[PDB]
Amino acid sequence: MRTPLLLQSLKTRVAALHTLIGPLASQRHFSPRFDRQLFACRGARLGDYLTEAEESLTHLEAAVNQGDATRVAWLAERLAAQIEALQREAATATLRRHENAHLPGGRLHARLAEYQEYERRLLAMKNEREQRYAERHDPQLAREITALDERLTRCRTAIARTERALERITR
Repeated sequence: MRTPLLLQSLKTRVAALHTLIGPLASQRHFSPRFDRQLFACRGARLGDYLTEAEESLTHLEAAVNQGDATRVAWLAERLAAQIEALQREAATATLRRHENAHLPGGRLHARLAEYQEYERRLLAMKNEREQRYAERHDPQLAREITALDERLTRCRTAIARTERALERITR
């Protein structure tokens, strides 16, 4: 059995940099530490990095439907490491933003930390059902993981559009 040790440390330093380059790009701030050499996007907002993060979760899920248990476990270890880095750095960041900053940065912290927790359980239902039914190798289980994959994408997009309209008539 082979597990990534150096690649896991490289990935946590990137999600650690993302929270320090996070609430600053949604408003008018000066950030010189944007690493555009390893990224593909225009990048002057949290919106373009969230759209690349939603698309990277959906591409690794497609390989899960091929049936590699090593790519599932690698993503499971990357999911637990990102829980510690994003939920905790967003948790101390909401205390300087519970003051005057709370209206232009308060509901974004709910999308970053609280909505990554709801995406993790819909993903858990896809992972546990694929392990025990992998031993049977029939096409019926491939229709069931694919059906839960469509619900993770349909529930997150429809709820985000209704939350944007609620942010505009706040006052």
